Amino acid sequence: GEAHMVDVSAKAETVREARAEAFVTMRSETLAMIIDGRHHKGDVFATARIAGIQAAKRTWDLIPLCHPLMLSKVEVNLQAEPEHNRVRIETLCRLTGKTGVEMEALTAASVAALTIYDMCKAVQKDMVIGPVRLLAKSSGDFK
Amino acid sequence: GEAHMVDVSAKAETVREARAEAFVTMRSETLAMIIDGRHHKGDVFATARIAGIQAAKRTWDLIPLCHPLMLSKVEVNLQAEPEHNRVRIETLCRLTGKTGVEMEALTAASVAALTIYDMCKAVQKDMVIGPVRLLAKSSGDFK
Amino acid sequence: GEAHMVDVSAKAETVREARAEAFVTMRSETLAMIIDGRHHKGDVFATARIAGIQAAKRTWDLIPLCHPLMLSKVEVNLQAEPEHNRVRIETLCRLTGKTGVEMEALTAASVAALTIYDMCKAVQKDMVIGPVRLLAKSSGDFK
Amino acid sequence: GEAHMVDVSAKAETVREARAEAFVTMRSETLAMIIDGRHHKGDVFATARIAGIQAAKRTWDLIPLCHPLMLSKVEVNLQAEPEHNRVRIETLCRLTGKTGVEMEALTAASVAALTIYDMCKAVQKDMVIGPVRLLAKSSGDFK
Amino acid sequence: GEAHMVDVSAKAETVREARAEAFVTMRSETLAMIIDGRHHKGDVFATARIAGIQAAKRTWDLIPLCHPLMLSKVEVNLQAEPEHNRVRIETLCRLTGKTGVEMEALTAASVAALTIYDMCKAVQKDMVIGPVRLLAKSSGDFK
Amino acid sequence: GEAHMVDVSAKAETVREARAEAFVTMRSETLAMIIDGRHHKGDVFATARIAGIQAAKRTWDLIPLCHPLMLSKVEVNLQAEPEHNRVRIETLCRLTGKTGVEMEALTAASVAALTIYDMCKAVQKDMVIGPVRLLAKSSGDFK
Repeated sequence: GEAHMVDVSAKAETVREARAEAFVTMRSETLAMIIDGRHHKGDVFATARIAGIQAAKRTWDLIPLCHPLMLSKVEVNLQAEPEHNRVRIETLCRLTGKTGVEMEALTAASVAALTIYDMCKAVQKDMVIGPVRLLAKSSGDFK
Repeated sequence: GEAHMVDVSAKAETVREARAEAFVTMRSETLAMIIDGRHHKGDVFATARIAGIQAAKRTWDLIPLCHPLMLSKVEVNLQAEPEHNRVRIETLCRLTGKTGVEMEALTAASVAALTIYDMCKAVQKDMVIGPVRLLAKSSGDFK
Repeated sequence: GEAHMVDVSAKAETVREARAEAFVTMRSETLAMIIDGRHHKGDVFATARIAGIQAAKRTWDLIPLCHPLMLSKVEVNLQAEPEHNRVRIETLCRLTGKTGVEMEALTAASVAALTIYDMCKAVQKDMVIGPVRLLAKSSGDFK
Repeated sequence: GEAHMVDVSAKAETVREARAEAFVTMRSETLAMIIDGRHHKGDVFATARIAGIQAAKRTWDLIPLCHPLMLSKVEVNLQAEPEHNRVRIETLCRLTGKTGVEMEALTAASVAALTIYDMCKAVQKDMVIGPVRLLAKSSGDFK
Repeated sequence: GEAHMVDVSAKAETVREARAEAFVTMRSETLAMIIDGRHHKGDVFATARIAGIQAAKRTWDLIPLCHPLMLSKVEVNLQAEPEHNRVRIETLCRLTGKTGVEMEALTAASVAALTIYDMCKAVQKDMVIGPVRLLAKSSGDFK
Repeated sequence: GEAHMVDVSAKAETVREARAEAFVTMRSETLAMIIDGRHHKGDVFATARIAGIQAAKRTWDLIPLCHPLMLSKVEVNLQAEPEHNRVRIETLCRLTGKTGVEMEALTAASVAALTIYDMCKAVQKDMVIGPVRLLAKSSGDFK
């Protein structure tokens, strides 16, 4: 009746992959400062990218019932969308194994988004993170 | 022109606090299973609560330019909202120091939300996390 | 003449498993509070279970000469034994590899036991942890 | 009704300290090898000492509801007791703060004991760890 | 006769600081690629900077007898020196406490240097890291 | 144009290995104290050895674009060289996989060197670490 992860012993090896997205909504001046170049913290996108990559590799340590796993590839892409007053985060994780990497992609997108928040905090106190969701995973889902 | 955290030496000691919220939107059956009792993973809320608390304490390790800090109190509350087909997460962090704890509260809410996602994954592939935002921080902001 | 781990290169892949047990001895009132429901800290068993699972995954980081390894399954079961004024912890770890998982099962049982201690500390200052030992490992040993 | 750590804000600063003990019981040949000098793994005591010290500093990360805290001193002492076919572990933790360090001393003793187990595993499959308990903490308790 | 850290209880609070330097020597083409812009890995300096900052905060976890400590400021500066076929790393750590931060500055410089190495590996197999040393610490030393 | 690790999916499995070296230069009295036996910190070599081994296993967490990987063997050897007023560190890492272990060997040598520095700090303020470089990796390079 309480937490207990599932066995992945008999699941066979395969090429797994997943992609997620995240958004940080902010004021025009706030985003403008990211493009211009930046807040007193430094390179916003570069720092969020690295944070997201490191976080993906530590997903097994942050999510109690996830399994550790040898990530073969992690990508974090950031794109300013001034027309929407926000930043778009897209992530990609891949590996050869049994277990999929949906949580690793979601975690990398979430932590990238938190890092953008951190670097812009002083300038705006009501930035909103979301939505955060899967785009594709690999039957399976795609986008 | 690149990442460089700010000095907190001369900032004085004070009682800092911050509260954040997060939501995980899902299908009725999915939420119903959390209330009933649960998915094959186990106690959803109890596991998300612990994940969120542990994550708050590791915020300095996940967010590159955050400073380590002696958290005096962390709370993660979860509440099923069947009328909205979603789960509400509310967090609270507190400590006596100079630096505020806005990122710790946000990170605990985000990781709690990721853990709910993880425990329900198998049942629904299009759950959405968000919004994720501050409610209060302590001038300052309140809610 | 000093620390140096052994090579596991030529060892072949196999289905490894191990089970351990641990006990926390306490006063009747202390255990009664775990059953009733609880100390001011919260759900004792649920929290000890998660701690134990997370600890098993970090065994390679806590024990200097252990090797990192892709755990396929970790279980932590807790059972109140009022007739003996104590809590029984039983763990199970499994994976497909060369290296066995005796230390992972032992570490998960030890940390679960420490967490029970932590949640009950205020109520009793002389709780005792032990014994802590293997039950089964997989020639090999069984119980 | 679920996990929630207590607030340590208003608790005042003080000199805290705690001592714990742990024992690993084994066969004469096994202990003899520790004294002689050692198993194929290397210096048993030296490795267990370091593991225990590092573990004490990470107690806040292993025990969900513990608070992080600036340890000012950690000691791990090991002593072969051939007359009892076992190893005795005694630990000491100290710091200036509000929160006591009972869990840090207990965790350092437990991980030291696990490391002794690890280094001797191959030679004996039924070593037993325990008891593990406090000796002193600082009203308070003493020994 | 074995590892045992010293007590920092009675040491008084003060403003501590330390600066270190590190160098990575390489071929002209290799450095040229860092300036131009880069290897297939990405922004070399930006990534080394973040790695170094994160590493400084984890020094207590990497160096067995160091004490954890609330860093108030960490800086990692990188500068291409084409005239010497190498990269210069300069770091700065600061905090208010008893314990100095010489190891944190040295560790941030070392890990920054390792990250530069990592990003350029494929292009040159004989890059050399060093020297790595203190410049200033705060009696005390200066440069 | 920013950090992005490469895919290791299609790379095939092989026996990888790498060796690195590091040196810590110091005064005769300082080295003499390591040989004699030691500083107030304890066993210098034994502590540096363990630090280096643990660090190798955490290389993926310290170097942003490295991939996690199941180390099958890590060795850290230390040798006093009184004729040169310095300590020589030689490391060896090995595993069966696609990715090589050059960074793991380099990181273990660097952290071993930092630990020697830490244990001798009080006695000499101008010790120098370096050079730090590969000796062999496995076409490939050898020494």
